Amino acid sequence: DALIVLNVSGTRFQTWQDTLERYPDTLLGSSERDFFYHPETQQYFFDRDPDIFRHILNFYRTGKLHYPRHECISAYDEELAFFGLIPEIIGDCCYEEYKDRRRENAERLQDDADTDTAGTARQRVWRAFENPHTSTMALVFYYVTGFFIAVSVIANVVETVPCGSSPGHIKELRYAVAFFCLDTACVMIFTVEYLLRLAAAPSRYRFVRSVMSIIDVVAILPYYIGLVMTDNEDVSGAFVTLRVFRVFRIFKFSRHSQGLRILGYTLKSCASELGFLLFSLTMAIIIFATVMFYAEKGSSASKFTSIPAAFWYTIVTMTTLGYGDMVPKTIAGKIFGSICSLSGVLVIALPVPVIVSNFSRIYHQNQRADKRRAQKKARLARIRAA
Amino acid sequence: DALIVLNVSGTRFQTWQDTLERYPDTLLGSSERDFFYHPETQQYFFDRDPDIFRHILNFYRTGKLHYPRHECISAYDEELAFFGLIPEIIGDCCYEEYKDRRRENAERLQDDADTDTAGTARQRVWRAFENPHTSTMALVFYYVTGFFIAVSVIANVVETVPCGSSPGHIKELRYAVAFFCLDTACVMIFTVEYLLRLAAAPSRYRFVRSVMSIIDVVAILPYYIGLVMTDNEDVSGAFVTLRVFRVFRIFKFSRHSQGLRILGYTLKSCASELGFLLFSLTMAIIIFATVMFYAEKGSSASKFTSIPAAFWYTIVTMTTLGYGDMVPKTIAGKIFGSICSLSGVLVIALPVPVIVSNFSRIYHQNQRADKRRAQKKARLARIRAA
Amino acid sequence: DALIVLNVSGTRFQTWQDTLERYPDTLLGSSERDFFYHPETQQYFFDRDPDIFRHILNFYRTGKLHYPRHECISAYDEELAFFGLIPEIIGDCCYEEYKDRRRENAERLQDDADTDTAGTARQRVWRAFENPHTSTMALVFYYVTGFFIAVSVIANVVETVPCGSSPGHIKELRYAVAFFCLDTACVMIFTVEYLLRLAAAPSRYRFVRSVMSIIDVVAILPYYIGLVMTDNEDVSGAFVTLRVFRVFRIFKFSRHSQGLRILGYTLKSCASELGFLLFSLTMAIIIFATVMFYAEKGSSASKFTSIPAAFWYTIVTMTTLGYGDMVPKTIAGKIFGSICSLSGVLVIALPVPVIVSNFSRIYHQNQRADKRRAQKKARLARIRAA
Amino acid sequence: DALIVLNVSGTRFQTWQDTLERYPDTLLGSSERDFFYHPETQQYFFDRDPDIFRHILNFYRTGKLHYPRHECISAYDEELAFFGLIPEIIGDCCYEEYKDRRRENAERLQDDADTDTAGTARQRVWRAFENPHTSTMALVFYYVTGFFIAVSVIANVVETVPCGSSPGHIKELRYAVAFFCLDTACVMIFTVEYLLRLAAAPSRYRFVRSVMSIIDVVAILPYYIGLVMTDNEDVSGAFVTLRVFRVFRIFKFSRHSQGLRILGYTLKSCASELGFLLFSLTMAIIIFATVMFYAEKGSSASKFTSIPAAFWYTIVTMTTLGYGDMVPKTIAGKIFGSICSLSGVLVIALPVPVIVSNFSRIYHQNQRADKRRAQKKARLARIRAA
Ligand SMILES: [Zn+2]
Ligand SMILES: [Zn+2]
Ligand SMILES: [Zn+2]
Ligand SMILES: [Zn+2]
Repeated sequence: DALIVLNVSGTRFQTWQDTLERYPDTLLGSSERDFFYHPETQQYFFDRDPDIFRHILNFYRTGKLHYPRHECISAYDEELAFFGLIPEIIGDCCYEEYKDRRRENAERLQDDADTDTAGTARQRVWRAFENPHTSTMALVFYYVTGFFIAVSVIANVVETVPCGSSPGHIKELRYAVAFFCLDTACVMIFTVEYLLRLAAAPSRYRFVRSVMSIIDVVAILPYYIGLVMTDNEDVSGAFVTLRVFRVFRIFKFSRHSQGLRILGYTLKSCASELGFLLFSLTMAIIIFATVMFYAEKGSSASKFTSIPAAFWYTIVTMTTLGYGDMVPKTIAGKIFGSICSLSGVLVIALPVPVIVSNFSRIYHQNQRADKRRAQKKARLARIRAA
Repeated sequence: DALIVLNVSGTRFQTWQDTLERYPDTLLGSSERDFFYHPETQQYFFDRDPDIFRHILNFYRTGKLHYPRHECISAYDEELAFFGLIPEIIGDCCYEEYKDRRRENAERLQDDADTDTAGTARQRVWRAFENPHTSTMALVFYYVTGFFIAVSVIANVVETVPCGSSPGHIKELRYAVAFFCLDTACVMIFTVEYLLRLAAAPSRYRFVRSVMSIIDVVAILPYYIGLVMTDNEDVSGAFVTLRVFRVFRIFKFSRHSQGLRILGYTLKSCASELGFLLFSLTMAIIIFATVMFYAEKGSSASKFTSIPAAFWYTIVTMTTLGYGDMVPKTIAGKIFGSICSLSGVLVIALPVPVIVSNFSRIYHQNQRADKRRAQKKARLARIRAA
Repeated sequence: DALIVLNVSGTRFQTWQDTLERYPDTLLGSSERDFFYHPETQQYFFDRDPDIFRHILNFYRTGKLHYPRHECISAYDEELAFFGLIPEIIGDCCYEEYKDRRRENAERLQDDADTDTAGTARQRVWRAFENPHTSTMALVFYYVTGFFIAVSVIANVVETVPCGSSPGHIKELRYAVAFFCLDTACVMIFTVEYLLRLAAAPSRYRFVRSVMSIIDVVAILPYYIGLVMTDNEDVSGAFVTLRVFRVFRIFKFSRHSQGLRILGYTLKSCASELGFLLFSLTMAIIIFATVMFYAEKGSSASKFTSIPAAFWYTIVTMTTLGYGDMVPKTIAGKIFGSICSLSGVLVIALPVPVIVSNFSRIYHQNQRADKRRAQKKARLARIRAA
Repeated sequence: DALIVLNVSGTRFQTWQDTLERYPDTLLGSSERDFFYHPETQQYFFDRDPDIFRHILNFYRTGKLHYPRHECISAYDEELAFFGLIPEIIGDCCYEEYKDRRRENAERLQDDADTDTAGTARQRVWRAFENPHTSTMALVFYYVTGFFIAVSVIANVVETVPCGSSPGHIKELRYAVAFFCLDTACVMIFTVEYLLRLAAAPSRYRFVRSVMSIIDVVAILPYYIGLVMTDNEDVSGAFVTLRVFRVFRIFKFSRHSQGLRILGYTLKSCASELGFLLFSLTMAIIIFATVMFYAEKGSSASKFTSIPAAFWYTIVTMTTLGYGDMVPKTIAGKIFGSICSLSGVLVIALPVPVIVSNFSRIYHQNQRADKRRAQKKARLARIRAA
């Protein structure tokens, strides 16, 4: 029939009734439209902003609703909810960018959700060795356990040097019981700290099933297995394995290193990429080892005695090591080793970009989170000052 | 003469008649302008959005039409078509960004075109081994053929180890007919699966000409060539080639690996880059091999006996392998090897960025496509719930 | 006193006279403002767009003029010029982005300036061997000269292989005059082609001073120097240099390779980066060679006989070659070689990102230029069809 | 009760009194609102821009204030201050981007603060050797000291070559006092230049504590220590250390090289990243050396005599050097070396992206600063020409 004016605050909008009444489910398609009617002015006064109302009216005109890139999603979805609209009908070309903006905002939302849980006898000491700067004695425990881990690692390394603990002489007086005593002490502090952590843990199951607890137990257990086995003499064999397993104490530094935890998280995130790396690596290794073995099988004194023996050459060449203990001597072997070097470079460089990008993005998340916390504290102080 | 008002819904626009009538081909330059004339108000009421109409009026003023970056191209070209305008007259400085936006949208358009073709006796089994999760027995076939490929590869590798199938003794009782039996079995399942795929293929030509079919046939054929040739005795020579060709069975994993297909696609896309890599690599190799041969020709017992013999040194040095079996002994040879290492590093690193970028963009396309499918399903469910 | 309305087409603007008259140099601060005055409406009707006029009025209010990022610079500076404003007074925070947009547009401007010069007896043949697809016989010359370059390179490589041109026997009948004849032929075609290019060159100075002409002459001249020197017997010495210089014929492929020209351009652009690479490389080499020599000087039979002799070890280690012909034997030497490997990796990786970025940006310029040409042709055809 | 109109210049805005009076602290919530009241028009005329006033009114409606991305922050915070608002209440989703824009602008602010301090007997000569292009004799001093550094480095390198300064003969007449004289001269110019710099330095403490002064003193002092020690005979020992320390004179080129200073700054900025690199590197080295030693301990004549002896193999393998003087001979050793190569590649490549990004961003800062200075000079000249 005619056109009605439905002005937003300040800027006026006018449209035909039939277009406005196409969708009766929304606020503007129902009796709420008649509710906003004003006397002697016939203007539907909405106390909102006109920019989003432009898109709302555009959605009313066509069957398509868009999303302006240069706008705040909070205001956008506030105007959507206020006008009885849903975020699931905003086209498809604009829908993906809207989802990207929503996920970027939700990242901050769950960051604040993790922040606000900051906050009783026993668990107090659990709060001690959970943030090293909460107290002074907790920091003392932190530094003491770090020093003990370091001294244990250093002693384990030094135990094998000649004239330090292994004699190079024949009949002269150089072992040390002091190394055993130092190992006993280090294991004592390690197990005491682990037992205190287990006792102070609010949830025994969550603590025990955690990666750090299993790392601690696999670091401390070898000493106990060794003392148990000493009842069955000191025969070699598994003794070498027990000696090897003592290097796992260096993994306890992940409490003292944020970078170690970031690297663990970025290795967890790229599990598919590392799996593809391993699969393509072993596929290329098998192919090139087979080709190299069959090319170098019939030499004078070739070290390519089998495909498993060619695995060594293939892995040395693909990583661009080039020890030189196994080199091809035939034309075909040389050609295929030349191809193998470049192909291994390509295989290795395939997922390194993804690993780098994930590590960089996690690192940037860490700095963005700490910067957000600091700036939020500063803003709270500034707004409290006024 | 005067100015006429041609207001879009809400916001008014006014302009002189002569400017509006410069182009009679469009909607607003013809009798359609008089059609929209309203009585007692002399306002041309267009039920569109004002933002794009601003650019339309700007095009009417000058001979130049721009494109706003902060807008939806669907709305933009809808307003262009509605007002009798063409997308081929939107300047040149804004034209390229418009084309970029159009191609980004068209990417989603053909993605939906590939999605909507999801969807009868024989071809049903073809649908079995085309998406492994469609049925339960199809997944059984998938895992069975994967296991058989793996066991064939493992047997081919193990066949060459001493004391496994090759005797290291002289007169003691170690070959195995069991290896031949396992090869017969693996080829049996491989050819049965390939024959079933060929029979169930809707188009025999498209299936046979495909890369996967030719890979399967070149993997299975060597056994048949070998059995045919056994009628002509078991003389060596091509027997080594037949043994080598058996490693191609590992290429059948590209059905089981999305990463292998992505790598194949990104190698296809970068064909020019790989060609340039090969050309620059061989050019540098020829140059440096010539220089190194002429610098190291007159040593005591130099292994630089010819330029082809210096190809080996050049390719080892350019890839930073450094076996050490061929090292320069003269000052000129050392200088040119030092230059050769860095130059080869540069040559290799020239197209690796492009290969990395293409692989990353294809990978991102894969995740964006699967995310779009999942979010479209979720949006359909949500809109069905209301 | 009061406020005057100075409405742009459609949207109205009102401001006080004193603010509008602050700058009399501009169009709106002078009698042109009174020129636009309309009767019985007191509205200064400007037939422009309101968005840029908002920034113009903002500049009139304060002493600061901004630049909207979401706008076309062509429209922006058109409104600046139309209103008597200059682009040199648009603040400083917005000035840099304005300059970036202007340079991005000017890049297309000079691209079109290079395009529009596409376009007589002699110079016609110069147009033959300047774009290979202009004619059919020019393409024949292109392929013929490419084949001759390739055969010359292949002959130069093969001339040094034993039993091909160098006898490995003692008294049996294997030199070849055919190699000399092939060299004569290749030099004949090379010099004929170069002479034709020089004759057909519109500017002899520009052609001769060009890099391609000097490459061609240094490739062809060694044969003439050799024939001249043959009058002074065939004594060795410079004969090796003449043989070496024959490999420069492979540089003529830069006509046939766009990638070679792109690499040359990106090496020219990064001259400062390559200079810094060389400087830091030689600095690190000197430092580490001195340290390694003084650490390894007093070994049993060390090959570290001098700092120049340690240059070889340092350059081998810094590039991660590791030949193994020179390895440190002392603790200090091992520590400093371990540091040297990582430091050389860092030094090499310092400017590789810049070289990669420059090569990628030049490559992207090439594709963007060809895409722009193709899309401009398509747009011209489409606009001619209507 | 009713709605009041509070129009900004041109575009009108209307709102209810209760919403406008929610916050009395601001300009519009106090008697300043009544101050702007106009007679016979009841319009609050604000001579500002409407775009930011839209966000101001939106903040008045809700309890949330947003920030438009497509706007100048100078105008934004000018409108915030003019209307009695604070930048600390602009939400949180828009707050972070606002802070990013503020820091980007402040970067230019402190760049201009460092620029404007450009600007008396003694200190004049200090201005001589602080910017080499200020005068002509200062440039002469710059080139003279560069030449003397270069000749000192060259002499130090050449002093160790056989037959140059070290005799290879037995009884024939080849040392040189000329090398000592050249060293005396170089130290003379070095100490004269350093003394002049110290005398002309406005602040002796700031100059002495600087890195360049300590570099100069550690470069010049070894000669004086040597002349002092010559009174205690010429016994070896520390003589080698004094000879080694003479290579530090090459560090004086950082005055002559902007890239050296940029590299120093980017190493200072990435101190945490280099610390993490060192920590992860030594952790991996310890782990892999322990495993390799225990795997290769029981070979025939293995060089894996201890974990410290396996440090050499681990660091050679992790950097992909591969000298080949120590190679594993057992299956376990080969497997763990194969893992070690890839793991070392990962460890090395972890912080190289961050180092590259920091160096690139510092380099881009340098070019952006010099470009800004040049364009500011050009703009000043252009505005002076009008
Ligand atoms: Zn859209
Ligand atoms: Zn434009
Ligand atoms: Zn600005
Ligand atoms: Zn917001």
